Amino acid sequence: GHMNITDIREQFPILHQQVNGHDLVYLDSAATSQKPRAVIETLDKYYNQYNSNVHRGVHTLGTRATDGYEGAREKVRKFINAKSMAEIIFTKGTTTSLNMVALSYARANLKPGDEVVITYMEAHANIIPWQQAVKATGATLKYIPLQEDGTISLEDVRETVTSNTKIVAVSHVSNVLGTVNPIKEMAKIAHDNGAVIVVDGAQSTPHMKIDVQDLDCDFFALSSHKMCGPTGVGVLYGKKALLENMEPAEFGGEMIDFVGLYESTWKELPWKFEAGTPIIAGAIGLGAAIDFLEEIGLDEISRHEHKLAAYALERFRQLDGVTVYGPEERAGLVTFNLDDVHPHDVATVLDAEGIAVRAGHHCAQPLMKWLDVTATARASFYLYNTEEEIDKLVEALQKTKEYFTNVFVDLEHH
Amino acid sequence: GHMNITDIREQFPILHQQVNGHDLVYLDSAATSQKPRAVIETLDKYYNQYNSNVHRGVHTLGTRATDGYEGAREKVRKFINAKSMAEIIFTKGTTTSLNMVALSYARANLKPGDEVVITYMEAHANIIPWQQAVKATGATLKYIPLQEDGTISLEDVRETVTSNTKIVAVSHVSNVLGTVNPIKEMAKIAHDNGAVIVVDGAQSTPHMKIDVQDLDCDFFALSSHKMCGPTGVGVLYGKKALLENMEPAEFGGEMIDFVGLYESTWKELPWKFEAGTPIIAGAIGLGAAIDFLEEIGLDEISRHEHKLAAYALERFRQLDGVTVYGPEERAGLVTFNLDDVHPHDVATVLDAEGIAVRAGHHCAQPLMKWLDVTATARASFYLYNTEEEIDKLVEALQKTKEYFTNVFVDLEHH
Ligand SMILES: Cc1ncc(COP(=O)(O)O)c(CNc2co[nH]c2=O)c1O
Ligand SMILES: Cc1ncc(COP(=O)(O)O)c(CNc2co[nH]c2=O)c1O
Repeated sequence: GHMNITDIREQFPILHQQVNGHDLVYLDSAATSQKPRAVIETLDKYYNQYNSNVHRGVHTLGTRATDGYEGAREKVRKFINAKSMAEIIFTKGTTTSLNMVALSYARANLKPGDEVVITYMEAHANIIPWQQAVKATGATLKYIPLQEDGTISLEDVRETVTSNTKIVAVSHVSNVLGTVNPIKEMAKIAHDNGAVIVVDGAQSTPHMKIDVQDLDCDFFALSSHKMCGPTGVGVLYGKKALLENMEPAEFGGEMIDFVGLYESTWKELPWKFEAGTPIIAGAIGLGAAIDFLEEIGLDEISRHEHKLAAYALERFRQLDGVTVYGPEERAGLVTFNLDDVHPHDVATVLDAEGIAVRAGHHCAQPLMKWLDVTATARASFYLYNTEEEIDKLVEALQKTKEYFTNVFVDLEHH
Repeated sequence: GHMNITDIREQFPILHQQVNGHDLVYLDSAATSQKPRAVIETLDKYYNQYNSNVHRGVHTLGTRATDGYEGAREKVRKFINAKSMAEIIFTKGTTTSLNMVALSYARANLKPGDEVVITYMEAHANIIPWQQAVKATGATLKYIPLQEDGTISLEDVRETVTSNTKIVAVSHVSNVLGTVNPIKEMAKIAHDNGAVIVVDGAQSTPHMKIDVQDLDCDFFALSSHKMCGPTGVGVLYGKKALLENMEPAEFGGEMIDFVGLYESTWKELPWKFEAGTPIIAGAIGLGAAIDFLEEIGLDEISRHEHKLAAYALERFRQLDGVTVYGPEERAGLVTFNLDDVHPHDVATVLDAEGIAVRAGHHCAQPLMKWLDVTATARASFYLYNTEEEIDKLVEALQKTKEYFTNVFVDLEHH
């Protein structure tokens, strides 16, 4: 109970506005999160006081910028409990990190007969890179089936992963079902079969503590914009032994050692995988966001979101004609559908009430077809959301149902 | 004479500080530029008022964020005089744009016997991607020789580019020599031989007007951090007909149309080449930087930098034992070396005087070996730099020479 939601909301200026005459109710944090004053003012101080190119150590502003950038790297390492800063690569997001794994590891380690194993609930960022990799290498793509409640059975994992499996790619938390996957046990299974494991942690990292040494994940991808950090920056973590043997996905300055006319040698880790001028301000702001979240406490955020999710599930079960997808035990989000109402109209009406939710396929079309739906609505929570906002959401959903029912009965009257 | 340098400097808060007790003299804009209040406050307003994920059009903040992002795209299109927004791809920088060209165009259009033609003055971002592409395709890499003053002869271009040349990759302006290359004539030559042309415009775009239709460049890469914009964002321009036939370099959400279990289809341009959540705030800030530069006028900035460069060249010629590299007609930078003093010590002493210059190889090792030097110093100018700062630079260089000469004569005395 260490968490004061009023004091937390006071740090996010964007929450204190009205939309369509109604107080803003932002329930779309799984799409992107909002930023506290700490992060915005960190970007401000960088651009106002010590912006310069990094990795030169020549003048004072350059030294300060380099110190900020590499200190943010160390902050990330501590945040996910990685062994070394050499295992922390700054990218532009989760998607780019997964693409780097698929390019530099998969396409170099896949032979005909090899298997890449994913799940039906994966977002598109954790699907199409593997599709392209197996198409380029002539390998085989396989899918772990899902249970009736949208969870993954460990026996299904043991059945799908075989001696020919080299890569198992799975999300830590589903951005649609809210499912928390058994990443540690799946990693043990993949290693038992001689495969590596690649964890999509875009949805888990902002909301729960990450320990890559306890997870024993071989790769782990995360996105800054979902965890109160700036846009356009993310992290690829990989075990140092694996990253040492992988060739770079991008080539250019800053990642080189010697450059001949036709041949070149690369820098050591992690700079081998960071070509060109890096995302300096964004990485420093991600470090600031990590400081913010850690001072609040990721366990506290997790418990707050558990309370929010249980409350939301109970209040959704109080609504007639509403279908919620996923398991009971879940992260802080609810994907649903109103009977007789397309989710786009639901979210339009909700925005008219000032409530921001997402409508569509949520970048998971195979999962949508597994759910036998064309689209869904989704309300997602974070550390600044309250139970009163969920009350507003469910009241607006009831009003939406009533409104569309009575629009139906008047046009039938005609 | 429309340019008031005092009013311009008033917009950059980072310039108004002291380093080591001396007023800051920032002459390292070729490494990275500083930002005006317009850009920083644009980022501030985004994160404070309408941050949300884009390309959904579902709630109001999302619509505002999408409008800002795509409006920044249109601003870029107008800025470089591209025909269509479909030809404007947001990347994380020039290096990534050139790597995308090398991955999606070069590696798909190079056969054994084909030629990729570059120059000795290219930065590493415009060298190593082509090295890797020709190594992957078994093609051949060739270099256009340079004149005695660091310029490129059009006859040397016609000699190097042949009927087997498919790609000519060249920088618009050298970040070391200050040379402005004849990009339009080289494009005509490359097209005459059946090749496309890829322009590295990282150093030209911030300081001179770009017209890709007059240049007739097939690809053009630029970086936001060098043109008063945020870090971690850049642009790849490509002719629409070429981009339509190129496969994506990255795969994931937002760039897809249909996603099956094993096959996928891509979005139309430009979103085909933008996977995952884009660099929303950075792109909007780049649009703000474009607004700033265009209200000042790129021709005015170019003339101011021409005045600065002529003044700096004359004052450098007044110094004994100083070697300047490159031609007389040049962009706004001076790369040089002090006799008997390593450039790292030069730049250390200069930072002790509050002057920020760069020392090293400037990501151009083949050029350094062509210059028969191991490292150089470089002072680069932008719209906020004055002639008084160049006076401070040359006075500090004279003081540095005297200091090292008399440190030499006292240790010889011993
Ligand atoms: C589980 C998961 N993986 C990967 C990604 C992609 O991350 P990015 O590269 O930073 O974009 C997302 C973002 N998912 C969503 C973005 O918008 N709505 C969403 O549900 C995600 O939720
Ligand atoms: C001509 C040229 N091309 C490409 C690049 C790479 O751009 P980036 O991807 O945004 O990093 C640079 C940056 N050149 C320099 C960066 O620092 N010092 C420099 O001289 C450049 O000057």
